[PDB]
Amino acid sequence: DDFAKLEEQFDAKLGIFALDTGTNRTVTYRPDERFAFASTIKALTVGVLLQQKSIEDLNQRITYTRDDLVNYNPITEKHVDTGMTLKELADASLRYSDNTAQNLILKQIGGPESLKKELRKIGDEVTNPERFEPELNEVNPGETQDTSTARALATSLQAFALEDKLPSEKRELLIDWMKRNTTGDALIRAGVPEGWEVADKTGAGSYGTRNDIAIIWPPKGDPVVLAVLSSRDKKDAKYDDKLIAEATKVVLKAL
Amino acid sequence: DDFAKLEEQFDAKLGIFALDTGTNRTVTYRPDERFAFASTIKALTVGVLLQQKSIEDLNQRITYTRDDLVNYNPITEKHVDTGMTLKELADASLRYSDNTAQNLILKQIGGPESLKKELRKIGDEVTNPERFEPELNEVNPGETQDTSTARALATSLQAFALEDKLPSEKRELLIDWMKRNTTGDALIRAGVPEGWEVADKTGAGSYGTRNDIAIIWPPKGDPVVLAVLSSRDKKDAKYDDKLIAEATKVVLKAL
Ligand code: NA
Ligand code: NA
Repeated sequence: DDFAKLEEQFDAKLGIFALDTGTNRTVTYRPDERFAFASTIKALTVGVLLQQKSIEDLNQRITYTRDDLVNYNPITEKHVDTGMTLKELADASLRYSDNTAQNLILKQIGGPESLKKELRKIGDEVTNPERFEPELNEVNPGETQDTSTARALATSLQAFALEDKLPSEKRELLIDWMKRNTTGDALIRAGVPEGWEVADKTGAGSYGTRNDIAIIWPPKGDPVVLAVLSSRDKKDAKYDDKLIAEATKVVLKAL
Repeated sequence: DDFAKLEEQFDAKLGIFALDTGTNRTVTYRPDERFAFASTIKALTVGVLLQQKSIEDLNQRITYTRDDLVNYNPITEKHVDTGMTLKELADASLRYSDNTAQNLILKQIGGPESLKKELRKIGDEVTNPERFEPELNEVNPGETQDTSTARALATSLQAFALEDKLPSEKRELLIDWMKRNTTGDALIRAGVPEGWEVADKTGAGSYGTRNDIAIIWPPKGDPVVLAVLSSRDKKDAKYDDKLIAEATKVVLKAL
């Protein structure tokens, strides 16, 4: 198997689950092994937000302070004195992986416990959110807090983006934001053939954790749901995006 | 494995594909091996019919003669003088496996050729309908005519009954008919625990081909799509429903 060779090449552990919704053909590799989900959780968080809010509710202006700012706030730190609407916060969270935006949206839906409850409701019995950004990124081997699996993350993404968990109008909003993600050019997007459309959400955490979950659309055909997770054995280890791009190539080849 | 043992005991070949839609967990065994689909095709045919006709169109009365009757017409024979509406015909085809009903419906949708085209349009590139009832049941080893695989049949059933290939209103019509099927008590239904709901369509063909495709709802949880196909080596070989009931038990345990 090619995935094992990639693990050797990049000295990392891989977690993969891909599902061609048109044929029910799958590609898996350690699909049920837990990995810190890191920022990929931002996609599922907006999914839940869209479940509880009407489109007009998203125009609601949210105010916050420099006090509310965490470690990575590309968009939010530029509007502290003006506040941002929920819609703008969802945009910043998904497309720029803005940590404060994720925290503000998390508070809007009830916190991590409420997020977990809502996920259990849609059938996700694996994803275990417990903290806010950025501490959620610090997970030690063996711990299950703030972790999930490639199969669970792909399935929950599929539930919100392709299934009936959300009305079409809201599904479209989520897909549009993710299609326009600015942080994943070197990951799944780098591993698919040209002409293929990608909607993804990246993540990076401790122990060199580097993830990307996506819905990919071949030129002609049904979407493919893909979750590629990875981690290394050193807490301070550095990741290599090439690992995800290569893993994606194998998946495409396989499918 | 358990499936290999069942094949030896019953001197048969098993084709199995099961998918838990809530977790994307699957159970497979020769999922891509071709088997004559036999009467399981009746469920796919109704799916295409509901795609073309409106709920009103279903009341469209269809008239036929004793000439239109084939080898197995439990319902259509007792209605040759008054005709039957498309809805009653779909009912007869799905719940009683009425051969004349299937043929009349096939004609309604344009014949085997149109059915195949329609299936190709929803992503099914495997199912190969070519004939009418009852000839379609006669398939020789090596032929692809009127054959499909467990994976394709399950996926196509899921598309019509669980996916947005049909408006909720029509999906429930199909599910209702299949839930009240009268021909499969000794098959998948005999292999599920108490409290589990089943919507299935049976099939029997030459070479001892005995199939059952279904959607199963556990007491609590998302539906499971399951296709259990089987065949023997001798043209006139007899089938045993116990094989399917037993195979279903393994699938459930695995899930
Ligand atoms: Na980073
Ligand atoms: Na029979």
